[PDB]
Amino acid sequence: VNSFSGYLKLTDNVYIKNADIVEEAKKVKPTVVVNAANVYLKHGGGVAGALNKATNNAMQVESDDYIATNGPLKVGGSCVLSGHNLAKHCLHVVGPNVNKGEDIQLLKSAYENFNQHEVLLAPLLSAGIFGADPIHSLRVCVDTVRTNVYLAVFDKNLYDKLVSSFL
Ligand SMILES: O=S1(=O)CCC[C@@H](Nc2ncnc3[nH]ccc23)C1
Repeated sequence: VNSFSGYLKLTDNVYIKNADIVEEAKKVKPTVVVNAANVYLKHGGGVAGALNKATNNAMQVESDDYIATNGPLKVGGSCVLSGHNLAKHCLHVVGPNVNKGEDIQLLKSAYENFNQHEVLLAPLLSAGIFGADPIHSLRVCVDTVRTNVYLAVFDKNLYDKLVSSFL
């Protein structure tokens, strides 16, 4: 039993809710919140901008030190950093950005990072400003993640469509 509430169960291991991931993180304090990161960990907008703002920019400060030491992530890759006031840990995962021309097949590689964590609160990778089709992102998620994932979808209209079209 865990503290996630109000989610629709899609499969054995994938759950979905119309929620603001920032508000959900602050209420649940999950072990892991996933950030929709870019390779530079520049958390300017979308989910990343919102998570970073909720940490009062502490996420960005930590991220800048990470990059200065380690260099950029790979598209499809991830790193574990602090969750600050939102979670124990933040798993920064880089899905492909269609608006940069990145290969969509890398979306499966991006979701494979979730399998290193038993339970996660997450957004749909490569959705929103990353330009992929969220219905496709949900399909890849369900077909790739085997650990327990709680998906937060900010837009109610999109949430209803994802549910209504889910096979
Ligand atoms: O274009 S996006 O930002 C790309 C990443 C996922 C979507 N965003 C969110 N999803 C869930 N909670 C959120 N709180 C603030 C933004 C947000 C759309």
